[PDB]
Formats: sequence, structure tokens, C-alpha cells
Amino acid sequence: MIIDSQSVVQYTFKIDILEKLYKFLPNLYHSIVNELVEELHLENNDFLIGTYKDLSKAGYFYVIPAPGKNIDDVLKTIMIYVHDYEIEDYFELEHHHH
Amino acid sequence: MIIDSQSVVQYTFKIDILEKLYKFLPNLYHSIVNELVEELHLENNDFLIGTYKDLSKAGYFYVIPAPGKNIDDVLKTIMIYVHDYEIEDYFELEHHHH
Repeated sequence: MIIDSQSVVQYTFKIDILEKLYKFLPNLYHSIVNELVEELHLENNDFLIGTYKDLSKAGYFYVIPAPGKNIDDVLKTIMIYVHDYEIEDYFELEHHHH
Repeated sequence: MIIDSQSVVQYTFKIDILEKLYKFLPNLYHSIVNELVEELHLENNDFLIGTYKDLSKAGYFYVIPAPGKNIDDVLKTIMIYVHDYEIEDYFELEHHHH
């Protein structure tokens, strides 16, 4: 059974480029964020990550590192996966939307 | 970047039959607990689980459910995997050790 409990930290990590993608191509944003979260979970066993329900927090992720896992290492891993989508590419065509 | 943080709960779940296995067949215990943790992580994406470094806590696991995940559901899942090892079997032969 459960015999004890203690507080652990849950971080809110803002990923600027994803928040901006959401503002411009929300549907693409949804696709990328869900593959991102799935792949991070499939390839990493030492942290939890997820989106928030509030759309005002689109682009923000909750992050919970396992005991003994360095939060800053988790962020580096998340960003490596994020950079791989080369989201910068999309903003180059945003002007067609004016 | 990190823009906020909050406290989340980390539970200590004692698994009696594993604690008892550790007391009698520590090496088997080590093998089972490490496959258990690996399989729970591979097949479940909504909670973190792990052993503690203190051997006095052998048989106890830290458990951190993702936001919105019901801790009691996590325990049921853990026990399903634990029961599958049929650890009761081992204690039947413990008397040969007297």
C-alpha cells in the first residue's frame, strides 16, 4: 500500500517557437505537439511531460523529472526534439496570410 | 524557458511480497524489480516509478502520477504486473534454506 508521500517539483516550461506556431498554424501545432510528447515519452524514461488544457498556455509544457534527474538536462533533451521540426520554416510563409 | 513551478505528489508504495522476496532471494529480487520498472515504463506513459537507493526500503517504490492521473489506478496497474511474477511460488521452497 501507499505508506508515505512527499512533494516533488512540476515545472512549467515555455517553448517560445511552439507558442508562436500555435498562434499562426494551430492545427499543425496540435500535430507536432502530440508527436513531440509521444516521442519524448517513448525514448526517455526519466521525466513526464504534457501539454496543459488551457489554450492560453499553448506552447507551455508541464515537466516532472524523476528523482535524481537534472531538470536542465531534461530541457536540453526536449529542445533537441523541438529543433528537429525546424519550425522556423513555417514563419517564412506567414506573410501569405496577410 | 522555465517560467513557473509547483509542487506535485510523489508516493511511496510498499509492495509487501517484493519486500519479502528481497529478504530471502535478494538477487532474484533485483532482477524482477528492474524488469518490473522497465516494463511499467515501456507500457505506461502516465506515471514514473522507481526503486529507492536505501536497501532498508527494498520493496518500496516511489510513484509520481502525471497531472490528471488517478494514483489508485496506477497502483492497480503496478500490482497486475507484480502478480504476474507469481512471487508466492518462491516462498514455498524457502524451508530448504533452514
